[PDB]
Amino acid sequence: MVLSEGEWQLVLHVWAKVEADVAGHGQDILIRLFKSHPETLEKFDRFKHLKTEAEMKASEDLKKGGVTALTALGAILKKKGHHEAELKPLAQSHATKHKIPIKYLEFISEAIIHVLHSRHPGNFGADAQGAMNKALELFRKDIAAKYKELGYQG
Ligand code: HEM
Repeated sequence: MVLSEGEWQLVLHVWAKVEADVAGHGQDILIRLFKSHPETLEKFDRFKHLKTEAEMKASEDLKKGGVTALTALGAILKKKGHHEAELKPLAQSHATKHKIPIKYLEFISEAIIHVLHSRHPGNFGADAQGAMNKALELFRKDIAAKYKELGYQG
């Protein structure tokens, strides 16, 4: 698929707001994912044990993982579609080392969209959400094709 430049602008305009507080957004998004889809928390051996939202809020490792995941995603979006090198190491560790199903990447995309909508209503109207959804479907479709080359799902 191909986003137009106007779509990339809408995505990079709300991402510039997320980058004012990367750790806070990282926490919100990982907690929204785990509450909504608790099976995904089993994939993180260093968190697994967390039982409540309060325990998640207070975990410095979960907050670090959020910053690590958002920073890598931010670096992919800033490429505007030219992200093949960035995607290679990321597809290899999520398919072979962590074993993350494409479905889980759909769940986090949902959690990202939920959090931006709550925190940034004025920059995340319908056209900006449509553009972010397109950018995340592009990311999921390029990662799924890599998985398939790497010997996982496809
Ligand atoms: C926007 C999507 C995602 C991005 C950009 C992302 C990025 C990363 C990055 C950069 C790391 C550190 C290096 C590495 O292992 O490759 C990481 C580790 C990890 N990711 Fe993700 N990830 C994404 C989605 C997910 C999802 C959905 C899950 C779980 C359902 C997952 C589970 C993990 C696990 C288990 C690790 C190891 C964490 C730890 O050992 O500290 N990732 N991810």
